[PDB]
Amino acid sequence: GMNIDEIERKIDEAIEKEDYETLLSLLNKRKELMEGLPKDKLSEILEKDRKRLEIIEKRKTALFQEINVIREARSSLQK
Amino acid sequence: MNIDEIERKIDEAIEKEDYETLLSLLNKRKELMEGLPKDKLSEILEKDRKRLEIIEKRKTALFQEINVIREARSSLQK
Repeated sequence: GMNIDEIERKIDEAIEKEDYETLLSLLNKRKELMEGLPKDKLSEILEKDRKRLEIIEKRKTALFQEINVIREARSSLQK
Repeated sequence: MNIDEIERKIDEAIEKEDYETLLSLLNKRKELMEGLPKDKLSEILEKDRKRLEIIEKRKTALFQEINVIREARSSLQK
């Protein structure tokens, strides 16, 4: 099966691609490995996950922004 | 810009998913609507119904992308 280093690499690749469905699948496979890691490896992954969360939150807020521009455009197109 | 150029650019902005330009264009178009012939106005209104269907589908896709992100966020917060 896929090792922790490969999974982590692919997780970052998926985030860069903005492929959130594949990100989910990867996190679900990673879930199995988290308890067996050495303490320092787990710590580093958890810190990186914090940075990964920021990246996807940035995108989330940007998607809401785009939806609000669409709502404004609708005001002229509707009726 | 004349009406036919504004209309063309509206459809180009929708295809490019450039909603700020779309909004900009629609604001520019408002000035011209009152002076149009009846048939031209009828054509534009029917086109707007179809344009709105396109952006509404886009809005649905954005909310679905937001939902995927929420799942990923939950998974990263475990």
